[PDB]
Amino acid sequence: EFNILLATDSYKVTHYKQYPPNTSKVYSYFECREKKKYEETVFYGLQYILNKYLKGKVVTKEKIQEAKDVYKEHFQDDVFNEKGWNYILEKYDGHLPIEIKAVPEGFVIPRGNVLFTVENTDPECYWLTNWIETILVQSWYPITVATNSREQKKILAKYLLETSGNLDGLEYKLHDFGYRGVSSQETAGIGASAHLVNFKGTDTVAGLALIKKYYGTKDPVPGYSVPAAEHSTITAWGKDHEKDAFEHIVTQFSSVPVSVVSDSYDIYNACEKIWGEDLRHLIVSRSTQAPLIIRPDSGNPLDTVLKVLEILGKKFPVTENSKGYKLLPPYLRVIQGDGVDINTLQEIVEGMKQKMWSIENIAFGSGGGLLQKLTRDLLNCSFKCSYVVTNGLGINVFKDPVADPNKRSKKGRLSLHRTPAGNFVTLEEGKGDLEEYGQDLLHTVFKNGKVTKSYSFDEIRKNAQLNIELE
Amino acid sequence: EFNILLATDSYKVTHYKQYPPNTSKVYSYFECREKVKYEETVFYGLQYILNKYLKGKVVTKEKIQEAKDVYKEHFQDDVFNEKGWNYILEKYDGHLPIEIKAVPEGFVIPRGNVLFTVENTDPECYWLTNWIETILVQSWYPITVATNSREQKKILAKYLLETSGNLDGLEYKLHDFGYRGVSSQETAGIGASAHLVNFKGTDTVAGLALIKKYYGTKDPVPGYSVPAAEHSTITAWGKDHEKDAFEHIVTQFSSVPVSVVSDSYDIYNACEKIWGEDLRHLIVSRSTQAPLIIRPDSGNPLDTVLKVLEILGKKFPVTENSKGYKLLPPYLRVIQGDGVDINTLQEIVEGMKQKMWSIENIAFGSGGGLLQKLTRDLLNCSFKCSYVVTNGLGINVFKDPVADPNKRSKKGRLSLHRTPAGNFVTLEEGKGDLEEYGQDLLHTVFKNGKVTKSYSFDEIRKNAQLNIEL
Ligand SMILES: O=S(=O)(c1ccc(NC(=S)NCc2cccnc2)cc1)N1CCCCC1
Ligand SMILES: O=S(=O)(c1ccc(NC(=S)NCc2cccnc2)cc1)N1CCCCC1
Repeated sequence: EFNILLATDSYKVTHYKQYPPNTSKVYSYFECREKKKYEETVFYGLQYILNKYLKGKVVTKEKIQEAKDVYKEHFQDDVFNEKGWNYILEKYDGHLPIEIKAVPEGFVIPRGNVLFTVENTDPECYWLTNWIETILVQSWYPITVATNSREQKKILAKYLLETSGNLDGLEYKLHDFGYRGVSSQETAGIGASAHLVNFKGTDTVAGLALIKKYYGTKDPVPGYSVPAAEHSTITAWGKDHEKDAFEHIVTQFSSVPVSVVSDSYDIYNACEKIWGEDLRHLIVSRSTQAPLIIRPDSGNPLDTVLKVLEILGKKFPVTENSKGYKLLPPYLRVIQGDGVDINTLQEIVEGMKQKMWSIENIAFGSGGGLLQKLTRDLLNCSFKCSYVVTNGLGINVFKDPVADPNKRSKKGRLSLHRTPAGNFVTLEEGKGDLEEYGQDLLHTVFKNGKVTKSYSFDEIRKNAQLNIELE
Repeated sequence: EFNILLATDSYKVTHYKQYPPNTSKVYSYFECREKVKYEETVFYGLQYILNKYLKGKVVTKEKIQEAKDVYKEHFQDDVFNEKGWNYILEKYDGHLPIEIKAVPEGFVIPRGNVLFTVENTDPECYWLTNWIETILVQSWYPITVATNSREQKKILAKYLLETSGNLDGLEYKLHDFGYRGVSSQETAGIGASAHLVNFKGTDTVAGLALIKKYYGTKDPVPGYSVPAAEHSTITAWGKDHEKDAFEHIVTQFSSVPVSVVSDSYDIYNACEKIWGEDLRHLIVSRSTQAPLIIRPDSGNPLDTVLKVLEILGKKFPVTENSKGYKLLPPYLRVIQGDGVDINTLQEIVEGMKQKMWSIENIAFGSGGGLLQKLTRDLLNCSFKCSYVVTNGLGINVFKDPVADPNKRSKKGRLSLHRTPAGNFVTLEEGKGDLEEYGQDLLHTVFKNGKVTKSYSFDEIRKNAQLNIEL
């Protein structure tokens, strides 16, 4: 069973001996720190953490003893605030005396702004604010996945609109392939849910249950998939029978969209000779609602996509849309799902546009790039103490390392506001109390063991929309 | 509760309809596919997956019903193999009819060798082998953390040996700071455990319970930490009282080692004037078993470490060890825990060596670099079907994409062997049966719902030792 007393960085066990004596309040904040691009971030994921790990009775006698036992061996020493944890158990029935205020989930906020704050609500528990830094900071992951996914949606939107004149089906243009490529089952669920803030297409099934349990949607599920082959289901037919494999699969899935990986042996032969000739008659007969999607999966992503389109364009009746771009017949599409990340995505759609191919023809799948190839320093997600009360006097605190101004932290009690021009500003040093900048956008989401404000996944999606969708 | 029917890539739900008719056997293997860095990998982590996710009754009526209902909406259609999963429920009390063979955990194996194989043990369950691909492939993560961690140990061993003449304390030279910097609590435990294959220092507490539950050690815990400050415990004192914080902290932890982050405002002032002058009397009085560890945390990692050492070297009595390298007194050490990954680790120790500073003086902490900044394509960890039986005939299968020879997969039934020169070789096409290369080195680790072979964490550590250690 999960034990919050064992869910922190080891050294934090020792911090109650280190703060100034007579400290009654430790107040800390989280930001995606600005760096001398990712200029705005999607705030998403805290609600999962609050419900799964922080709310309710999270301290018991048994958990205190278990922690005591582990730390004794781990430190080879008795450092451990047993009295501190006992207090929480006795006074608050094991509920955390903490208040957390946060910007609404889905909000899109420029770098360098307060996203949430944390403070103890009982003077005895000054040490608890930063005990839970470690667990709260892990919100960097769904923030970064949601943000990186949204940035890719921006690229797709721009090129889809330019080459086709609209944004139809944009929400299905980037599919989550990342399940096998992440570091754990829990990560899979979290990462997949964050991608679903921006898109509807996913094969990472774990995301669905997480959304259902922690956020909720009006619709039965937040994400969808389609039948698709893998190399095993083609190669199992044997090298000489790729055509048989292709024919069997498209016939089994005759009335729904189906994707077929076509690069097992020779992607170009597959497109030109197998799909383009031998099996052409099984393709041109398909419904617009059930296209064949040809999937290359190797080689230079841009070069391969262009060559595949060139091949298909000569075997199938291509049209020219109102924007002047080439368009495959509606029963035929392509998906590139190898080596796609935000950089290569950009390179492919720009390459397609140069060669006069509509973005309508293509979709993208991304695995490692979408859910795993990300770190906390991408957006500099960071949690820092900015205000303490010692001997009844509040003081504004911060770090400001001499060799790295990028690492300076904010001072005092913080609040987030709309500017007169409608942008965002974070007020420091309790200046939000002057009430010159309207209402604080941070809301109490957690207080004394209770989740006090929640958002549906539908609300979050609304908050995270692109401007171009809004227009 | 975990549901194995909902723990695969969506498209695999539809694969039982795509294999050739009358397929009775699907046989697949995992390798860290070949194609000068990372020439060998540490096999670690499969045992966790087998025990947590795959063994025992993993199928129930409720789980089948749940999966059916989810996939109906997810595909907007009925494609779920309800009958297949019901078969496993009724016939095997929900135990998976699968056999898995693997190299022992902790083994160090060159790239491009079979590490484990999976095949169905019931003809009705041909589809099951690749259903579980997604969960098994996640073994890439502990494999990769363990391997990258071990490669860093190799660098540290080399330079520690060169600058000091021995390897004393090597297993504490790279400390895991990665807890806040990974993607989840589960990943924290897995990754931290993987680092502990090679080292004993960690602040990622989640790794301890994982090892205790899934692997086991003779010792009470597999990993250790020491008291240390963070920025909040220094800055809380106010900008004008940095000295007061340092004094309080080292006095609270007077007889155990203690690290104190010293760069809140000015690392060089902290080292030269606060530690080096004002509080010097509290440092030189400390025990060899309870040093102060000064911790810079910003700026260019190599430049900062060198300047910190030069500062301390002028304020404290430095000696010269038998190898001719400079050594701080035993009550004083440094730890660099910012921007450390395998590349910068190399740069720092090399730079220290060039300036005649012993590696004894320094330790490293690594967070994101150790546990998060890693992907499945670093070692090309990959799972592929190599052998099927259809209509009672065995067929050797593989992929071989024309534009990428690096993606070619192995053919047929696989086995792992020792060569005459004592190396590893992977035999394909059932050739291990020819018995020209002795016994298959893979062991059956899972069969029909049961874990059939397992390793303690102590054995894994032994298997993963460096040559120089041996
Ligand atoms: O976007 S689409 O072209 C589209 C087509 C096919 C797939 N699925 C694929 S390629 N799965 C293969 C796979 C799965 C997991 C991991 N690695 C590979 C997704 C999306 N599409 C959506 C809406 C209806 C029309 C067509
Ligand atoms: O290797 S050591 O120098 C050494 C010193 C200090 C720490 N801990 C530190 S700096 N924690 C700070 C921190 C924790 C978590 C995340 N981010 C930062 C580890 C190791 N060491 C070991 C053996 C006995 C003597 C001394």
